Order: sequence, then structure tokens, then C-alpha cells
Amino acid sequence: MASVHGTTYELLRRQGIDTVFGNPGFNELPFLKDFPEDFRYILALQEACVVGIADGYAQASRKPAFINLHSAAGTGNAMGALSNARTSHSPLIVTAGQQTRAMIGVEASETNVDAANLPRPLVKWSYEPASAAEVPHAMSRAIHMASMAPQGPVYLSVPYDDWDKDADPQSHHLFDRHVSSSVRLNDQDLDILVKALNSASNPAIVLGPDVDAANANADCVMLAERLKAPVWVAPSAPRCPFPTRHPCFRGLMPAGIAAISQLLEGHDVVLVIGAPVFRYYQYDPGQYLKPGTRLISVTCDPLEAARAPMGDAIVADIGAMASALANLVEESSRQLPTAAPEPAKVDQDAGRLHPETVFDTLNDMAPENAIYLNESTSTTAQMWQRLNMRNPGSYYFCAAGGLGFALPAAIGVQLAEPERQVIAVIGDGSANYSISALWTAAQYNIPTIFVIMNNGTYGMLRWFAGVLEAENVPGLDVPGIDFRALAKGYGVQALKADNLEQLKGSLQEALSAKGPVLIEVSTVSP
Amino acid sequence: MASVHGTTYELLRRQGIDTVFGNPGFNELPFLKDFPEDFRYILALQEACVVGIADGYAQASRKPAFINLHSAAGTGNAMGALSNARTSHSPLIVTAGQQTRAMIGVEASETNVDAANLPRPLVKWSYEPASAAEVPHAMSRAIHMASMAPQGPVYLSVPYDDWDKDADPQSHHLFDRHVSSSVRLNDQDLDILVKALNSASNPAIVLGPDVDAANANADCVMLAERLKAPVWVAPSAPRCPFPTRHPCFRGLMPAGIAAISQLLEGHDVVLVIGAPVFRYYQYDPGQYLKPGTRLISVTCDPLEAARAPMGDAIVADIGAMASALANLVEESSRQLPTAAPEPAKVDQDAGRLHPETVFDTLNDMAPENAIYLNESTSTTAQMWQRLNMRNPGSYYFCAAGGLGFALPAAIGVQLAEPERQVIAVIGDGSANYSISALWTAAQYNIPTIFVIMNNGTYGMLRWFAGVLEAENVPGLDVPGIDFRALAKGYGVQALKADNLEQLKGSLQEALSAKGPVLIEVSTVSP
Amino acid sequence: MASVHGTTYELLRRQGIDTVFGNPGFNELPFLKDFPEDFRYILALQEACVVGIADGYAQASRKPAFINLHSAAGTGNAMGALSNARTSHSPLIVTAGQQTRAMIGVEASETNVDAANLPRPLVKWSYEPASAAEVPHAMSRAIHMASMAPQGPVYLSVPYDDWDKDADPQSHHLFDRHVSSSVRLNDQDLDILVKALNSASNPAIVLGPDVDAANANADCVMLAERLKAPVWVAPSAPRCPFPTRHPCFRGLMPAGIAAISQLLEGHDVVLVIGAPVFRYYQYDPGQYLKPGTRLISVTCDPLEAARAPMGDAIVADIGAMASALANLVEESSRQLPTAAPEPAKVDQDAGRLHPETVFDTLNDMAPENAIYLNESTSTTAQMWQRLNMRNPGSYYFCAAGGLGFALPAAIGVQLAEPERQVIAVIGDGSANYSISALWTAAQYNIPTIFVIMNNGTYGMLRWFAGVLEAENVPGLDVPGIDFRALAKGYGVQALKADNLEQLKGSLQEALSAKGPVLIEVSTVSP
Ligand SMILES: Cc1ncc(C[n+]2csc(CCOP(=O)(O)OP(=O)(O)O)c2C)c(N)n1
Ligand SMILES: Cc1ncc(C[n+]2csc(CCOP(=O)(O)OP(=O)(O)O)c2C)c(N)n1
Ligand SMILES: Cc1ncc(C[n+]2csc(CCOP(=O)(O)OP(=O)(O)O)c2C)c(N)n1
Ligand SMILES: [Mg+2]
Ligand SMILES: [Mg+2]
Ligand SMILES: [Mg+2]
Repeated sequence: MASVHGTTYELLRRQGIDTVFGNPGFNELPFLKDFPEDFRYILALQEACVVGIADGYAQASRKPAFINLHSAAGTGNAMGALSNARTSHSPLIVTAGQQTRAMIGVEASETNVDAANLPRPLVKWSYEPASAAEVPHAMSRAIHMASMAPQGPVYLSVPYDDWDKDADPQSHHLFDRHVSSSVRLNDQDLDILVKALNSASNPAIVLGPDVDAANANADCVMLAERLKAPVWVAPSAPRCPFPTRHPCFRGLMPAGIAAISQLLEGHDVVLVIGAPVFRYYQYDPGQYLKPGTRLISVTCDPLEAARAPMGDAIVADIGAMASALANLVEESSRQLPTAAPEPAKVDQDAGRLHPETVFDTLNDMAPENAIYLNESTSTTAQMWQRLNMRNPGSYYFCAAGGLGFALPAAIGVQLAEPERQVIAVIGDGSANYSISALWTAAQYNIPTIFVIMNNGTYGMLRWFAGVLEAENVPGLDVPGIDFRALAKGYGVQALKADNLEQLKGSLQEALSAKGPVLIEVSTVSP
Repeated sequence: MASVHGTTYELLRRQGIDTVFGNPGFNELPFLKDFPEDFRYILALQEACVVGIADGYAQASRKPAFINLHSAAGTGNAMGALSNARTSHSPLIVTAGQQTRAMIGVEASETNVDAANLPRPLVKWSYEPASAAEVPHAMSRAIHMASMAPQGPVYLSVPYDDWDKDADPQSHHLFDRHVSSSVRLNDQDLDILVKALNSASNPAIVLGPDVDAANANADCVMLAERLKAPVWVAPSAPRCPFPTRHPCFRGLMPAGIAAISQLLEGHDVVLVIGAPVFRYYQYDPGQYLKPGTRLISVTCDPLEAARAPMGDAIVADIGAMASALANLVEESSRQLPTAAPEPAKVDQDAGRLHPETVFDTLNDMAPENAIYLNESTSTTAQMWQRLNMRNPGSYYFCAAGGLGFALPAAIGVQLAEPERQVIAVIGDGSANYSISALWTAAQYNIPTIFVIMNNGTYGMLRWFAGVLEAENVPGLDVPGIDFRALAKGYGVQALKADNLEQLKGSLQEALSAKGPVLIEVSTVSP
Repeated sequence: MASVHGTTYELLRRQGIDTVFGNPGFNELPFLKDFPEDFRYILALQEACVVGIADGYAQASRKPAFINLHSAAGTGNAMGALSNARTSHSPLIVTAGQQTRAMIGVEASETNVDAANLPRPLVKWSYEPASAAEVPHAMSRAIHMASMAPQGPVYLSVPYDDWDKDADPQSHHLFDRHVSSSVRLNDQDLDILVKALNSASNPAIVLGPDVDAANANADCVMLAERLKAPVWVAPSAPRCPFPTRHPCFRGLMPAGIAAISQLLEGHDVVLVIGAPVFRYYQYDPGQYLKPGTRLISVTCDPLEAARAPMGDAIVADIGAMASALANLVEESSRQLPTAAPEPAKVDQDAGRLHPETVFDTLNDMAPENAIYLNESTSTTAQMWQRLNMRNPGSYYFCAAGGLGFALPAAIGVQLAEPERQVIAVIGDGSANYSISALWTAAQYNIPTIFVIMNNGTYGMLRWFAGVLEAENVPGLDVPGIDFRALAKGYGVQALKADNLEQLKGSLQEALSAKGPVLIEVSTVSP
């Protein structure tokens, strides 16, 4: 008779899973014992760092990732990272261990109380099974709920005595099941949409993160060339969906109600693909749209379609809808739009560096197929203007605004794409939230590059206190941190850059190295 | 007309509050502006470190502490620390900022979705108000629910546009309200209990953490001297409730069902005060009690009284019940029990240190009124046998077993007791969960001592894999960390100890220093 | 070996339970089979009627009641009745059946999905056990959580295959456990309260429903005679706590903010016992209290103490606090207050009846130890002025305002007090919500009297539309119902009254009858 342990590892290998991300405990020892030789284990020193590494690996490979944590204390330390995963639509399977079934009622040490309620309201599905023989059917529901459109995180809690009991022999029917959500709009209604696009006199296009997740980038290039139309990215962007030096590209939209209606004035039809309508930030009251403009939206999430304050909407898969529209529209006889001008070069003495100077130097020296990550909050507009990104899968930024994402996520992307060089740009404030993730890069020899921007302050918060007219606020400055000593503590090589000739030398050394490297850069205090 | 901002800071000063523990954000700038000169602000670099410092300050002062965090991402990073606060009964008031009321429905950047459900099921009370004028009445309910028996943590969420609006003038009736739960059992039923204690022929006493929280230690010494009875501490102990070298004291109980019924065999009446019945750990099946033994329990928590599997129970305040019993019982004519023997000295060469040798050296050199903290998981039984603790408020250990408590909590205790020296003993594994808290000690010049026990492994997990017969488990070792380099990174002085003569020299230097100090100790690999 | 079925019925008989209230189903047949001869079963035809009958029985006997329902559909039909039970503090144990453990995951017919979340937020405690051997320990927690101060309703869900399995032999330690919450304030603080009462120059007293629940009525009479002080009942009253023709009694308080501060002007100390502060209804803005008045409150519920907008508070048992204060205060030398005048008699022709005429006729003819219930919404002030109620346990009204309480509750009170005659007064609108409860009185021969007040309209709603200035509202009238035909349908004797001489004859017949009786009365349309 096969055990619950033997039946569960056979379901995982037949559904394509071969890696476990974790930090271990008492309640997990009977799951992890006798570990099979066709799987690999990746250790990290804190639970915010475990979930960040797994999130980077899933976004870059376009497939689900598997995680194992300890009871209530371990699940609780990770709830900030699960807030970023809800808004990026990331497919993550989260498991945690519970006490033996005979000692839950007396509340022994290590018991998880009312367990399915702890991660609500951040997850798609949450459960604790009623018997040992139900555990393989519960793992089947979790795999399929994470992978169906719209994609997201899920939770399962298991008592430690279940793994050594006998399984149900009829569980073999689960092993090779296949589920599809790859759908598009009916022929009669799709015909009405194409006729409206073919007769517009001044059209415009807006793109979001679900375009890069689906690999629909090349189909969106064909659509803009046929219509002869300008292209923008939607506000607070988590990914890059279009080549940034193509003649149709206009850059990042402003995040206010009145600023967006003035930008769209004079366009008769506006088409949105794979974004919310819209992720606003500052308070800027006015009109949602001006007279003469109509809007149409395509999305994978029913909650996005319901909460929009203007326009018509369609709920379907982004890959199947983009392929259909690109191959049906006519070639317009209008002329192609003109490419944006070359950015201005700013004046630089032989002391402390301007942020504009750091981005121009990276664009001259790095390879054409590099991957970038951003957690430098006061410099985002300059980064989008000065880096040429030609290929898919080339940019990531925290999707819900939560700090502690970019340092551990850069280690996960480099393990999924071993032939492309990864480069993470991070502020002095943001670097402390997840500092212990540096140990995982040194132990498994993963060659990421980390660039630290040191200005001595929480820079974006001083800017916003100015616009709200708020005086005498405490806690805005962070003096007296040595980032070269923190790297030596966890086993990582460290370099420094105080002027332009030191910055050029340090980047050329880092491109040649066989292990991970950190560089500390002195930047101008606003 | 007074504003909501002016009315809320007047309610806090009249109820005895003068300190704020925090990490700031966009949604909190209109609460923190114009900060008043009779309050102080304490900054930390991550939200697990903010809540740990506040928990140490509240436990040592015996009064409530006030906290301020940013939206869903900040609340989520702290949920592991709120798991420890539920089981220790700590009085903590947690506030977080929300988006402007006109932009919640469209879900703008920084919106907290279904906010009151996020920290359930860990808190006593959770709420988001319906209008700006209701905010001062909501802060009144939060202060009183945290302070009533049984004490615990609470949650409030506030939209940022509420602080500048007009208050209700009838809010002045809140300023000086007083609420009491200081109660004990009726005269007729208390008389029946005292008669049963006076006629027992071989009584025994068991004590828990709610005795030290109430300062009832001296009343429990008088009770044991009158009855002439032996005294134990209940399993997995979070605090110390009795002097450890008094002749009646027998030490820490074992954590198994069968081991506890054999220890109590031959005692006719057993009295428990201020503990659960009981916090078991390992699986050890048998009898709850043997024939001839009856049990009676006094507790402040109705859920503790309901879930016990044996005995009678009384629900009341621990301070008022201990004072009443101590002054009513008769003097027995039995002889006082004999004191425990002096511990054995183990053999030591001039290389790597045994844990037994480290505890004997601290007992010879430290002052008589020192305070200790423990997060060295494989050495807890040796620590309770070898340290003489004469006074109240002298020991703290993680109440729900969650790692990341002792390093930040040691900084909070030293700020509440500036005339007593604090000394924290911590393992190589446990030190990484909350490492960035070291910056807060250097910036505010708080003189704590940190002792690190370096064996290269997760030692308690290797021991338990032996007893469960579990072979080929991954992720149990942590090589290649330099703890002297991590201290220099955050601005803290560092020393080392590789033999007995180096350990004696390093402790004498640390007792003289005016700022914080870390010592790295080489210990024997099991 | 004893089964789970045998062990559970032995725990119920040793804790004092001998009656089951229910409506049966598929999932409950293995609990109800082999029913033991020392228990009785009471059937009703709908689940709102089952819970109403049990609520009346528990309030009149001052002990807990046991209930059994079918899965999600049966639990759902009863949630209006559980809203009334939360605000009256009623001790009710609610159980429901679930599908076999092997078919919960596939969601077979009759499965209850996420079961513990369904009755939140109305209950004190809610749970579904992890194994068959845990079921007797889960029933122990439910009995004790319902009975501890403050008292209220609880919920347990059980899979049908658990009842025939082997029990744990160590479950015998549960059978005779005893838990007490009978507590009062410490000697030093009680002394400060008595000194403030002894030196007041014009005191006043206010009483709520927790006084009648505790049987503290005679101790509150002694307190008012010693202080020489006037006595009021708090607004929207669910029970009667004082004799209504004693010289100190002043009647029912108005339900507005400004109306209550003007009534208390000139009183220096106001003492509240066993009520919320206060249950307001209409909008009436002004001062909470006027200059020269201080307030002090005694309550059994921490949420009542936290939410009051003015005064000091004490949390303790109502029976133990009333006995202590009554025996400690001094005899004042002031003169006793004067009794209220005899009510005015209104003019009556020989046609349709005024409500004032119906209440004067009941006070002349009924016995001195009768029990009354009220669900006639537009006539409550006239009922409190015209009925003389000398003894405890003599009045009940819906505690949360929810219609469908009084008809089934009158059947439960008559089964607990077989030597006192019960008389229920009910409106034409209110009688339809729970009409099928009439069958239970006829089948078990329970002799309640039902008086129906027929005016053809929702009378209280027409009055409130006048004060809000609301015109052209639909759905306010209910013509064409025959209440004598509905009684004959369910097997109950029926009489009628169209003038004063027919009303006197019908009441004298009903006082003599051996079974239940309904009387239909024609009343004046406002
Ligand atoms: C968990 C969490 N805590 C706090 C914040 C608020 N926050 C927004 S921007 C910022 C400052 C980041 O400073 P730094 O990385 O040095 O970049 P700079 O602004 O100096 O360019 C902070 C603290 C947040 N978004 N998430
Ligand atoms: C947040 C959290 N993660 C994981 C654990 C599981 N855990 C229990 S003891 C232990 C090992 C601690 O090792 P160290 O501090 O070096 O002490 P030693 O056992 O070597 O004496 C771990 C990881 C936990 N209790 N809490
Ligand atoms: C379940 C429920 N539905 C509706 C109401 C609203 N309601 C309050 S008073 C009332 C009218 C009752 O009319 P009737 O019993 O004839 O008495 P009358 O007002 O004519 O004296 C209604 C419907 C309620 N309280 N509970
Ligand atoms: Mg900065
Ligand atoms: Mg170790
Ligand atoms: Mg009516």
C-alpha cells in the first residue's frame, strides 16, 4: 500500500514541479524526510526573503512556483510580500505545517488557531482538510486555482501525522488532468469592434502588465503599425510591454484625473489592453474624459471591469485577443508618427554624482539583452527616459508599492535566465527591509550585480511633504550606515564609486566576475 | 473651532501617553505634522523591529504602548510579532493610515482593501470609522479594550483627509473617564476554598506568567511559607514568578502528558495560579492525573478555563486573589522543605567553550539586579539551573515560540529601566530574523549588551529529527557569517572570545562602556 | 469499548440537561437513533419557531437550553432569532449535522461549505472538530462558554460518521467539572464608592434587564428605601426589574440625547445597574449631561463599559454587587418620595375598542401572579402605565427590535412555569412572521392565551413617516386576513370581541379552559 507522502510527490512531478523554496520547523520534518533525488531545495534566513525569491522565479519563467513555511509565526512574517503578489497576478502555491490531530483542542505549543482565516483577504482560495486520505485531492484544487485566468496566490495547512498513513488507490485519476482558459469574443460581436477601429480618424493605444505576462509584445507592435497610432504605458507600471525606441512610443502617463483627460483631448477612439482604468496616486479633481472621446477596455479580471468609472468592457485571455485583432484590421493610408528626441546631457564636475549621469553610463556599457529591477523611489521618470529596452522580460517594480521586493526578486530572475546578466538599482532606505537575502546568492554562487544609490535620506517623502504643506515632521533622515561592511558580513565582494572615472572602472570589473558583487555610489542630496 | 488633530492629542496626554514607536509613509504625513513638544518619536528601519521594541517597553513598565504604521504592506510585515503579543497578554494600540475618502472606490495606489479583516484572528477588537467627527470616540474604545482583563492587542484604520476637519464639541466628556476590572470571589465561596487548603495533608503549588505581570511575587512567597509546600514553574515559561534559590523552589516542569501525572502522584490537593492547564510540546500519551489527586485553577482568561481537560476553575484578577488568600490561611506545624544542591562543574580545556562554562562565568561577574533575555533554543534547561534571580522583572522568552523577539525587545526593556543593566543571550540562527534593530541602539545611545553563541547549526532541529527517526532532511546548517562585520555596518562596538581567559576580559570591558556592545563566542558543536 | 454516542449523552445528564428542541434531517439520523428514556423531544414545523421556543424556556428557568438543526439551509432560516439572543444575553447551545468525512471535498448534496464562518458576527464561539475522538472535549468548551458572564449563544458542526466510532477512555475527567464567575470589587475601592453615595444631597437610580436575569430585584428595593431616591427603567426595555406601584417608581425613560439630560438636571450623583449607557432611537441632538451632574455605571459586559460617551465604570457580576451595596449604606433622614397618581379613564361608546379600555379590563380580571408578553408596537407607553406587576419574571419584549419573537416565546415560558397563567398581546402585522408555532401548543396540550389587536395597518410606521416628513410611501396597509380560520387550520379553539360586554365574557371563558385559546379584538384605526 502506497503512503500519502509517496502519492503527493508523484502528483507534483507529473504536473511539471521540480524546485522547493523554504525555511524549516518541528511540524515540517515528516514532509521533508527521505527527500527525492529528482528535486532541489533553496534555503533563505527569513520568510519575507523566501516569498520574494519565488515571486521573481515565477514572473520570468511564466509557470507556477512551490513554497513551504512553519505554522502561524512563519505565515505572519510573509504577509507584506503576499500584498505585492495579489496586484501582479503571480501564480504561488503556499503550504504550512500544523500540530498532531490529537493535540489541536488543548492548544499545545506550535498550534495554528482558526488557520484558513489568517491570510484573508489577500488570497484567491484557503483550506485545512478533514482527514489524511483527502490531502492529495486538496493539493490538486490548489495547483489548478493558482493557474486559471486571472492568476494569483493560494493557501493549504496540513497536520504532521497525516504523511505516514495509507492513501486512497483511486487518487491515480488526478495525475494527468489538463484545464484550459485560453478563450476570445464570438465572431458576430468581434466583427462590430474591428469596423469601429477601421473607421476612426485619430486613434490612440494604452498598454499594462498582463501584455508582458502573456508574451503578446510582438502582436501589439503589428496592431500599432497597421492603425498608424501613438502608444503610452499606464501609470505606476510593474513591467515593460513595448520597445522604448520604436517611432510610435510616447512613455509613462501622469497619475492624476485632470492631467489624463487633457492628454487624450482630440482622440475620437482610445483602446486599453491588460491594465486597470486607472491606478491614480495624488489628488487632482476634474473631468474623467472631455467631449468627443469614447473608451473601450480588454481585461482578464472581472473586478477590474466592474470598478471602472467610464467606457465599455470585454472579459477574456490577453494572448488569444491580441493575436485575433492584429491579423484582422486593414492597413491605413495615414503617415507613421515621428520618433522622440535624444535626451539632454546635464553638467557634471569631478565630485558627487547626479542620477542623470549614472543612467547614461549604464546605457553605454551594458549588453543589449540585460534585465533591470528598480527600488530607487525619487528617480523613476529619469530611468524610463534614458535606458533602451528592445526585448520582452526586461523591467520589474513593486506592484502594490511595498518596499523589500527588488533585492530578493533579482536572485530569483538570475536562477530562471542563466544566459542574461541581471542589474538591480536600489535606494539607501529600501535596502534594509530584506538585507539577509545576500547570504542565498553567496551559498549557491548566483552572479547578480547590486548598485546602491546613497543620498542619506527618504527623498520621495521630503518632496510630498512640500506639496501637502506639512512642516515639523519627525523621522525623515537615515545617517551612519556602511554598505561595504554589511556585504562582507554575508560573504559578497564589495567596490566603491565617488566620481565619474571610478564609476566606469567598477562596472567593467563587475561584468567580468564569476560570483555576486555590490557597488556603493555617492549621489547629490536634493 | 478645535480640529480632529487637536482633540485626539489632548485625549492621549490626559490618559497618560507620551511616546510614539513608528516607520512613516504618504497616508501618515497629516497626523505627524506640527508634532507637539511634550511627546518623543522613536524610528526603526523595518515593521517587525518597531512592534518588538514597543512589546519589551509595555511588559517592563506594566502600562500600554502606542504604534503608527503605513497601510496594508506595513501592517503585513508585522503579523509574526502580533502572534507573540496574543499569548503574553501585552497591551498594544496599533494605528495605520488609509487613502482620501473620495478615491477608495476606484482602488488608487496605497488603498487598504477590506481593512478590518487583515489582522484577524490575532486581535481582541478591529474597526474603520464611518465619518471624521467619530475618530476621537473610536480612539477611546481602543485605549479601554487593550487595558481591561484579559489584556491584549487592538487595531484602528483612518483616512488621511479626516485630521483637518472640525471636531464635535461634546467630545470633552471622554478626557477623564476611569474603568476598573480589579475583582475577587464572594465571601461565602472564598470560605469553602480556604477550609480545603487548611485540611490538606501533602499540598503542592504551580505558577505562570500572569503572576509577574501583576507584581504578585511577594504574596506567593507568604502563601508557600504558611502551607510549607514545594513550588514549580509551568512549561514553556515566558516570565520568572519566584526567587530561584528559596528553599521551596523545584524548577521548570517537563512538557508531556504521562511525565506530569507521575511527578504529581502522592499530592492530595494541587493549586495552579496565572497559567494555562497545560502548554504540552512532544507526543507522550497516558493518564491526565492518577487516583488520589484533585486540581483547582485561578485564571484571568475565560478561554483558558473552558479548554482545560480536568479540575475545577475560578475567573478573576491575579493581584486581588493572591493578596486575599495570603492573609487568610493558617500556619501549618509541618517542617519547611530542604533547598536543592549546588550544580556540578564540567571539565574544560583551553579551546572551544561548553555552554555550562558560559552560564557559571555570568553568575560570578554580573550585578545582583541584572535583567536577562533568552533566544538560544538548545540550552534553556542549563540557563534555569545556573543563574540566581532574586527580584521581580528579571527574565523574558518568545511566548508563542516565534523567532525575531529577543534582539529588538532588549532595546525596549533598557529604555523603561535605565538604572538596571540588560544582557541578551542569542543563537547564530535566531540573530538574522531582526538584524537591522541594531541601528536604533546606536542612534539614541541605549547601552544594552548582546552575547552571540556560534555553533554553525540549527541545533534544536537536529535533536528532534533524532527522536522522530527522520533521515536525509535538507537545510539544517548555516556556515560563513561574520557577526563583528554586521555590527560595524550599523555603528555598534564589537569584541571576541575563543577561550575562558578571553571571555573574562571581554565581559569586564562591556560592564564599563557608555554605548551598546556585541561579543562573538566560539561554542562546542554537538 | 464505549462509543462517541454513549460518552456524549453521559456528559449532558451529569451537567443537568434533559430536553432537546428540534426539526430533523438526513445528516442527524445517527445522533437521534436509540433515543434514551430519561430525555424528552419537542418538534416545531420551521427553524425560526424552534429557536424562539428555546429562548423563552432559558430566560424563565435561569439555566442553558439545547437545540438540533439540519446543515446550511436550517442554520440560515434561524439567523433573525439569533440577532434577538445576542442583545438579551441568552445561554443557547446550537448543534447542526454535516456530510460523511470522505465526501466533503467533492461537495456532495447536503454539504455545509466553510461552516464556522456562516453565523459570524452574531455568536461568542464557533467550531468544526478535526477527528471523531475530539467531539466530547468540543461539547465541554461549548457548555462552559455559553454559561460564563457575559452569557450568550454558541455553534458546533459534526460529520454523521463520527457517532459509531470508539471514544478516548480519558474523557471521564470532563463529567463533573465546575466553573465560577461570581465576583465583586476589592474592599479598599468598594469603601470609596459607599462614602460618595452616603454624602450625596439629591441622588437618583436607573435599572436594566441583567437585574431580572440575576434575581437581584429585592436587593434593589432595599437600596432605594435606605437612600430615599426615585427609580426609572432604561429605554427600549426587554424585561421588568422593580414593582410598578411602589412609591419610589417613575416609569419608562424617553429615547433621545437632549430629553435625558433635561430629566436628570439638579441630581448631583446618578447610579446605573445592569444596562447599556444608553439605547437611543430617534435623532435629538444636544448635551450628554448638564453642569453639576456626575454618572457611575456597574455592568457584566466589557463592550458596554468601553463604548459609553460619559462617566466612570466597574466590570463585575450583578447578583454579588447588589447584595454587597444593599447591606453597607447608611439610613438617610430625608422623607420617602410620593406615589404616582391613578391613570385617567377615556370615553367609550358601544362600538370599536380604544387600546386604553383593553388594558384597564385585563388589570381588573387576571390573577396577581400572571406573566405578560408584548409585540403590539404602537401601544407600549399605555401598557407600562395601566398594568400592576408586583413579582419577578412578569414581562418580555424583542431585545433587538426583530418581529417573530413573542408568539413562539409565550409557549416556552408556559412549559417552564406550569403554575402561573401566560397572556401574549400581539398586532395584526407581527402575527404572520411565525404563525406555524400554533401547531406545537395543540399537539403537547400547553394552555397559553393569545390576544390579537386588529387595526388593518402597520401603525408605528405611519406615525414615524409623519415626523420624517415622508409622503407617497408604498406598502403600509394589510387588509383581508381572518385570524379565527388560521387557528382552526392548526387545531386551536377561537373566540371574538367587537364591544366591551363581548370582551368581558371571552376573557372569563379563556381563564377556565384546559387547552390553548385565541381571541380576535376589533380596535380603533388612528
Ligand atoms: C513597507 C513600507 N514601509 C514604508 C513605505 C513608505 N515609503 C515610500 S517611499 C519611501 C522612501 C524610500 O527611500 P530611498 O530608498 O532612500 O529612496 P529615495 O526616496 O531617497 O530616492 C518610504 C519609506 C512603504 N511604501 N512600504
Ligand atoms: C519564524 C520562525 N521560523 C522558524 C522557526 C523554527 N525553529 C525552531 S528552533 C530553530 C533553530 C534555532 O537555531 P539557533 O538560534 O542557532 O540555536 P541552537 O538551536 O543552535 O541552540 C528554528 C529555525 C520558528 N520557531 N519561528
Ligand atoms: C423582521 C422585521 N421586519 C420588519 C420590521 C419593521 N417594523 C417595525 S414596527 C412594524 C409594524 C408592526 O405592525 P402591527 O403588529 O400591526 O402593530 P401596530 O404598529 O399596528 O400597533 C414593522 C413592520 C422589523 N422590526 N423586523
Ligand atoms: Mg535615499
Ligand atoms: Mg546554532
Ligand atoms: Mg396593526
